Amino acid sequence: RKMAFPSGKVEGCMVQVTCGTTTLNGLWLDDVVYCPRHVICYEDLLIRKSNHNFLVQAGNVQLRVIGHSMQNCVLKLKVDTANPKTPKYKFVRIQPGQTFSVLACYNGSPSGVYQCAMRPNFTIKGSFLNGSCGSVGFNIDYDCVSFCYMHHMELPTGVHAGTDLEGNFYGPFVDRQTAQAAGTDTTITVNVLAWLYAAVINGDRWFLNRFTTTLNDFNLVAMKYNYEPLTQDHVDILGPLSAQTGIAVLDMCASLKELLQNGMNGRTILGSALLEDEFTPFDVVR
Amino acid sequence: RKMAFPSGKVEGCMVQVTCGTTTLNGLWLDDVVYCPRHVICTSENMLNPNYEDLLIRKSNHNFLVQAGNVQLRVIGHSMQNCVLKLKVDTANPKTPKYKFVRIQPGQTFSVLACYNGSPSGVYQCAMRPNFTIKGSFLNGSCGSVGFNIDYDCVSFCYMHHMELPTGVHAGTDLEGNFYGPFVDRQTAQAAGTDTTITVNVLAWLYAAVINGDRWFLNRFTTTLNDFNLVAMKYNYEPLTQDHVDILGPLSAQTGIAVLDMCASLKELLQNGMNGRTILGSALLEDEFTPFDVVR
Repeated sequence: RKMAFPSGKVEGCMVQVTCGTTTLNGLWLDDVVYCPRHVICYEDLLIRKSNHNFLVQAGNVQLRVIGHSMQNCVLKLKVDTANPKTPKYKFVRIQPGQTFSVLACYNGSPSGVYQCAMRPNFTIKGSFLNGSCGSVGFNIDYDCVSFCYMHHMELPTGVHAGTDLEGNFYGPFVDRQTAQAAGTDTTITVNVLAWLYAAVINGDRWFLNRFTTTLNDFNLVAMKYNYEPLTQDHVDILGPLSAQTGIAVLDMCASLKELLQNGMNGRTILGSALLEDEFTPFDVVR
Repeated sequence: RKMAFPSGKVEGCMVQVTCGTTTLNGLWLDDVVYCPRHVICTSENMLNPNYEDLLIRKSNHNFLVQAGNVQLRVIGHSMQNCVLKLKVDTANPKTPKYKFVRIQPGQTFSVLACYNGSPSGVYQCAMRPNFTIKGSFLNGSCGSVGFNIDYDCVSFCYMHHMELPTGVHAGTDLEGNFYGPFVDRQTAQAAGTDTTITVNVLAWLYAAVINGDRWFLNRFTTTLNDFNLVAMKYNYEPLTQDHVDILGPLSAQTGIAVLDMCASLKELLQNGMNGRTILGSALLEDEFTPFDVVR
């Protein structure tokens, strides 16, 4: 099973932000609420705004905006009181292929939690309800919350686009009503390899063969099947799993090369009949 | 996406229960800690434990309960079926609004997997028709609980007790009664043949229609009897008139009669997916309920 992180620490940070007739989710940390700047639908639009234009609700309580400011594509609303439920936290930016949990929220109220990967085309295959704008993604490492994502937009193909918590978009997207579409996506090779290592650790070994391939030879098969190219960085990352199982990375790649041409052939790997790519090497170790 | 419930209300209830050399998770609600009774078992007891004999020999101070950095004082103990119930000094300040419920096969719920009392991950689940859980249980997840959350009220429906030889998981409701024919004993017990939850696949196909996908529909219908004769050859659960009644609302919203959706499923089982996907899945998904789909 994919598992999401326990969401309790983030749940106590979610609030509702309303400007005019538009309402979405915000993240309340210390005395600042963070939310997508498109709540004010940007240089002009925010000069004309004053504090009384923003209504922040932390459950029953209304919060008083005493200052506002923009950072890239996120609005930073300073409020009268600090969130007593603020966890230890940091803002971080992730890379395609890395995984995180999303707390989907409806008008400030947490609705559900799921585990994601940042796709190579920088979008998120998520299930986002009406009014989930401003929901955040995060990892938890030893009671420290690493916030890595804030949801902004649904793209026509169903997937989702957002920013880091400093307002920098992931991917070539803008927060305007322009026609935009996800680029062609790609399977995350290093995560498939990690998931095959987890299958071996779990006793699934039928796909193991006696052969080894080269980095160059694999990457040609990889692009023929729309797979991210494998780097020496990926190989080194999978090192602990190769040590743990005795299967070298380029021998697992031969295994993967055969899977991409024969299929599981009525067999399964860990119960699936497709190759899972939303588990990172780190995820498998933990 | 399959989503789990936000886990915060349950995280504040998780504690660690230690008895002798055995440690697992407990659930701290008001002034009672619930946990699996095999916490009182040693190695030499697993095969044929006599729980009433083992429990009579314990006193309150044999039970070390820890809520984070704080030891809770046990002031009484009692056994109800296969759950131990430890009365403590202190009512949990973070006790949510809650109830205990017993669920049926096909029902879904979230599991907060914990290790030694600390929550580690959350996932969404279905009770399989053979009364097991296809869980993801780290080495010390005994006593982790499953739940639903409706309008801020938590329904506790499952407590984890053991992994079966086939990799799946068995456990009880919060009254200590096992789901299925399993026992908290290290015997040669095995899960029955697992079947697909038919009513959940059909509800999900209705969810595919509501989301615009219709490629799998066909012009046929079927009788209920004929549908079940076919589906059982694929290890699908028989569909009852109650299931039909339950899908009525989704049949209403989509204009597709239940037995017409059944004919579509019969053909999907005959043909496979032909490399296509239905919602975002290339598999027939059976862990979303009719109730879930309306949400």
